Amino acid sequence: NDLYINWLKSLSFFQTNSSCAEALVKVIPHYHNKLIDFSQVLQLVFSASEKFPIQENQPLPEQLMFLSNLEKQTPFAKAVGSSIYKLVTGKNLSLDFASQILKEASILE
Amino acid sequence: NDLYINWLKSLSFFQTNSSCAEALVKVIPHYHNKLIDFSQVLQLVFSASEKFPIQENQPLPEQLMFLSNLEKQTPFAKAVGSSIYKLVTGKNLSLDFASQILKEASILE
Repeated sequence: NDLYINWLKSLSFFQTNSSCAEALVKVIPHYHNKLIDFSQVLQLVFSASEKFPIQENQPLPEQLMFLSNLEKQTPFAKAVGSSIYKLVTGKNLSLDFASQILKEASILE
Repeated sequence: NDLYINWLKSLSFFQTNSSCAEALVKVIPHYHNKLIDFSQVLQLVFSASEKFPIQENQPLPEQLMFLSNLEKQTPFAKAVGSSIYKLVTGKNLSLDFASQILKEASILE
């Protein structure tokens, strides 16, 4: 709620991409009005991102060990890991970087 | 009520998707037994939709612009818009098309 949002704002990935902030500021209202849900907030916020290590054609075994691990995460971490995985497949976001964002959120929760 | 059901059945999105029609059939009983409200009926029914335009990747601006417009809609139109936005973000349902569906429900109301 206000909780998952704070945790989101606590993320280092979030803090290094000012575009994500300008996004959360302009999206959080519709989340308060119950127009959209947290999953949507994350997709909309992380879609504005633009700065992160890139790795093309990342190996399948690593991808799968990241997903088996994400599959076992706690609520908040899972939603973030999954949203970020979108960036890994569609924008080549380095898998290790994703693994760190997940680790970090894994702790905040 | 036996008014929203009719408004729902009036939407082209509903008429062009027989799947939504079947859904409504299986879902409405729980609505009558009062386990779910109509906003829920809307979500469930639309989750069954299959036919619609898929605009992949819609710039954040367009999104926020559609949400603030949805924000000031009437009750039924707000409910219909919110359920459809789920598809927008989760299935890349065209924002234009979405706007259309929302206009039509805005009218019936």
